[PDB]
Amino acid sequence: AKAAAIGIDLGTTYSCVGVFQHGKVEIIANDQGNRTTPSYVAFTDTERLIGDAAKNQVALNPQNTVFDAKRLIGRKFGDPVVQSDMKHWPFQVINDGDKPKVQVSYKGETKAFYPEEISSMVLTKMKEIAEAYLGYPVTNAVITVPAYFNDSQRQATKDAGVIAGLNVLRIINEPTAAAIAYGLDRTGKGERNVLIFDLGGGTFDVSILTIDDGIFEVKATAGDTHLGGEDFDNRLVNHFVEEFKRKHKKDISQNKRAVRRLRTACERAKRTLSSSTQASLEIDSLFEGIDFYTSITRARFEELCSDLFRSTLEPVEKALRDAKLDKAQIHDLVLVGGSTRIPKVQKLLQDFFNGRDLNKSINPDEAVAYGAAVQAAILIKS
Ligand SMILES: NC(=O)N1CCN(c2nc(-c3ccccc3)cs2)CC1
Ligand SMILES: [Mg+2]
Repeated sequence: AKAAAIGIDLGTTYSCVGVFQHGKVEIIANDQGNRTTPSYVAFTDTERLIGDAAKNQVALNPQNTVFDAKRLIGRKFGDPVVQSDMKHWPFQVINDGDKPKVQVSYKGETKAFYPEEISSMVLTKMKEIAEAYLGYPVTNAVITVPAYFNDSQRQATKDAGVIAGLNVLRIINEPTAAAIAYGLDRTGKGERNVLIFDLGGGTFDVSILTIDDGIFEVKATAGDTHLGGEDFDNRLVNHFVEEFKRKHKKDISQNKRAVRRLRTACERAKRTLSSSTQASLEIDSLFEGIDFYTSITRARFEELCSDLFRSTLEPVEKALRDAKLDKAQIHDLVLVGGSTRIPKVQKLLQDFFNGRDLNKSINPDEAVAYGAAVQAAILIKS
């Protein structure tokens, strides 16, 4: 029997693994039934937890639960991005020769890990999710990275794959993987200008690619760091901080424990809106023992975040300028990230593109892994 290769979207907050088998891509769910797995690792006196198990115990173990390794990978410790991010993380980041390492307690001792070691643990979990589905060990993979990652970040991501025991067939960028998922590199002769609009993940990104005889050229990349998934969560947090003020007469904004528990509920409620018109928030003993039970409607979420959705258009206009292309020169518009599922986000982009239709047939939370899986099958078939 021949071994299939997997495609891995190694995400900032969630990772996704796919495998192409017999003409179709299967996005593989993990052992908790989740088609995406938190890019989290936690350490205890006896265990190293990865994915859902690590994320689900973050509230009581914040110093030894690592996340956001993608924000450190391939960077120098003195990078002002690293220094600003360190102020928000509850886990320790140390400087070892101008390279960051995360330091935690694990098995009764202090241990430090390079970002590519934390990402290799996430990769090992993705590998195991695929091996449980396929029933044999998986070692060939295509791993994706953002188009704006430099050579240091791409090489460090490849190193995480090597540490996880994977043969990294290729490192491809996330917008290229999305275009491959839709087969936009297989439309025959003639160039195709593709715009990839990625909203909902760790960072909002707009990229423009030109595909010519199967060859991809990145013409432009634009975005907004304050349009990541966390900024949508924080908008929901501020809204519920005001609701708790009106209902219980207390201001919880300066209580770290209360704000963190509310942020976890908000992030899950936000995602729950993909399958339901209304998501319930049930937080026991949120602040001073007061239970906070509420809900968020899709209608409210859309109005609350209207300005954030509108803030995505200026980066699209800037990417079109950098690429030296008119809106009418774009053949395909591709949606990536959970927020692109919202018909109001789709309407904003469709109207901006003068009525052009958008590609949304592949679940935007899965499109990057879907494309990485297709590319992995193509390289393994070769
Ligand atoms: N950021 C993120 O992951 N999410 C944002 C909030 N969600 C919403 N989905 C909708 C929605 C979905 C399908 C049909 C109509 C409406 C409305 S608000 C889910 C995705
Ligand atoms: Mg992503």
